[PDB]
Amino acid sequence: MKTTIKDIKTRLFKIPLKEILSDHDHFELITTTVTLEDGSQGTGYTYTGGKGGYSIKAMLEYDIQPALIGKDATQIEEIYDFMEWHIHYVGRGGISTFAMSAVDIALWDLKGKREGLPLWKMAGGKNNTCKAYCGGIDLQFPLEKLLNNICGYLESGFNAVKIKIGRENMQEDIDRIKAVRELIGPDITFMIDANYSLTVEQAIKLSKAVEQYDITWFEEPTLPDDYKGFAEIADNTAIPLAMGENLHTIHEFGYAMDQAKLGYCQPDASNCGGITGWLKAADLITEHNIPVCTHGMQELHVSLVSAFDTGWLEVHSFPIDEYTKRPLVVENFRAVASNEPGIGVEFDWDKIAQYEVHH
Amino acid sequence: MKTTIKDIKTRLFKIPLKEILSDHDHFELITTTVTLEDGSQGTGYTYTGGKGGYSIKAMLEYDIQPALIGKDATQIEEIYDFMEWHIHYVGRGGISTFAMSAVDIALWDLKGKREGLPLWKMAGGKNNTCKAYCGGIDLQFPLEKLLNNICGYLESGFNAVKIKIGRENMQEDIDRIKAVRELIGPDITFMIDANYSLTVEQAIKLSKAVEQYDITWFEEPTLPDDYKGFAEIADNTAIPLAMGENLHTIHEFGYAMDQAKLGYCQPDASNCGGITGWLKAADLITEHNIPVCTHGMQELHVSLVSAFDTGWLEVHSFPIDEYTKRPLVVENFRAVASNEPGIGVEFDWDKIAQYEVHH
Ligand SMILES: [Mg+2]
Ligand SMILES: [Mg+2]
Ligand SMILES: [Mg+2]
Ligand SMILES: [Mg+2]
Repeated sequence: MKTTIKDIKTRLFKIPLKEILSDHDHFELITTTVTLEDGSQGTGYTYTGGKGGYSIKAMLEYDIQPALIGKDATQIEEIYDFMEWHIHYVGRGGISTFAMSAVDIALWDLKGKREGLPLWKMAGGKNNTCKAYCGGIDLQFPLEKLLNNICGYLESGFNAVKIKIGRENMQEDIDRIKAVRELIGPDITFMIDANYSLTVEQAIKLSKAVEQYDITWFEEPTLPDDYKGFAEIADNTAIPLAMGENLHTIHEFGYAMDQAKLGYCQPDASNCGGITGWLKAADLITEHNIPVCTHGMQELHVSLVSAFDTGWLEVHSFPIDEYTKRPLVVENFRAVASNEPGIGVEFDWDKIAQYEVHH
Repeated sequence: MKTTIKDIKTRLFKIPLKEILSDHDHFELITTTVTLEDGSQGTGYTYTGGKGGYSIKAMLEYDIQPALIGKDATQIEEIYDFMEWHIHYVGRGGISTFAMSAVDIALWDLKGKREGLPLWKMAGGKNNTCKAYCGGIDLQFPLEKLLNNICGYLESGFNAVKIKIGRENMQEDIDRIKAVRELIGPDITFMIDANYSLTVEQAIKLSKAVEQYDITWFEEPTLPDDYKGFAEIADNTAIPLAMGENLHTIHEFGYAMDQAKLGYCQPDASNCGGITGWLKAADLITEHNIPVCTHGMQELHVSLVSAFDTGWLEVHSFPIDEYTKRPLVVENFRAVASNEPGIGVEFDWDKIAQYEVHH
């Protein structure tokens, strides 16, 4: 077949962050390039916060890629289903959905270039721009630096921000949230993210203390595994709950929609099964009339948040867009998806070559 | 410290099965050897069905082992907690709990040798032998071969057997189950395992058709992720449900105890977090007064099933014991745990050396 998979090539880069995020001094980028019989090439990717890169590459090169050679790249859903059961024993999430994601995305890249369509269209096409917020203002920033960075985001042309909470001393979270609300005024959108570092009781107490400052959502108050804990927090608080970048499985988005009482949901195409797996979560989340949001990977998700046109795009702190041929375009406070056929993302291979790592 | 971790060495073996199991022609063995400052050495392991070996080794060697060097091996639970959050982003099960397991088990090996205790004691010591059954009679065996193999198990000194079901034509499952019950007589224990290949409706229909043949449990009727599906099957059937080798997380055993209405539960120390993680599941499962069983890895689990003294040990088809210095000892239909200090398992390194694989 002309669309028969002929070669796959995965690469691992360790790319240094300019700022520490709390602790991360670099992120890992895994690119996967799929070449077809007719010479067509697509590239997908996934990423980590420093751990897993080698492990993902290893699963791709020894477990998955060998099995996919000779398959017909047009059969994306078939290939996705194949991968899910191929590595099931060592799957049901984890490293295995990161690896799946890199391949899937590549197949979708191929398809968009094949059909001359951009991903925001292929993914549902309801819109091509979306709401956007700057996330990941570090927990460990002193107040002054916190407020300054926020000034910087607003000044750069954003109208929405998210800060990290979950300090040992809760009064410090409260005071900071208060501080930020007063800096940004009443017309800026304000989220908080506790990186699943709180107990139900702690979360309930913090939320109840800050709902006066008009918080748009409370992200990952406690462990993402604790759906009933989420329900318990929701039942006792007036701030909508959000997750999750950490759910890796359509079944896990199932649990969350059934039990966790979310106001927002945040599937990450990099680790819940590429565009295929992401669309299943987006479809389910939409069935529940909850806004479809994303985490990380903004250069890719701008297309997918826009396609569904209900939620927010996180402008994440891992600056992957910076190493592409299109850094995130933001017009009038909204992120603008690209009309380039494929997934809308092309890697500046010359730039990242220095960060490639081996064996 | 004399118990300071000084070196870790992980190795990957691809070991050929003599029979096909349905499809597997080999299994993977990952061994992990932890050496302490005072020269003390412990070895733990995990295993797969052919996929993941390289990926596990990669996570161990690039993500986990570097971080553990210099830690105090006596702080097992501390080290376990450390690993769980270290690789959280690419964890919550998957490859990451396999890797965790190999290390943990090694630390427990060290401790038993340090304290001069065998694992069945360290794990609770309620008993040192346990009920045992032969599992994994292949779906694809014709009836005659199926019955013969079962003859062979019984003749070898076992009093309990499990066969695979989940054929496309359900009448073939029914007929086979009937056939096996009639071969073995009324006094042999008989389980069935569908490898999560059925729908709730299918499972409910099959169970209802075979409960006359006195089935002890119905293992993994449908997807392990489908707890409510399990509940629905349980609610409409008289055969106790069992899983799961496929649950990798204490939270997932939580879901199962809360929702799935199991009669038996089957934590696998090789992939739910070593002996540390296994004991948490055993503790929880015991709180619910459900029999603590295991899947696979019989040379190790004989100690842990015995320690809790409620459930069944599966004599799995991956013959790992065969490559140790103590193949499974069975006395009077019961598996006998070893009094050797440590985990009770020592690898015949000379034997498996030929099966080692690299890069
Ligand atoms: Mg977050
Ligand atoms: Mg509420
Ligand atoms: Mg089984
Ligand atoms: Mg019942």
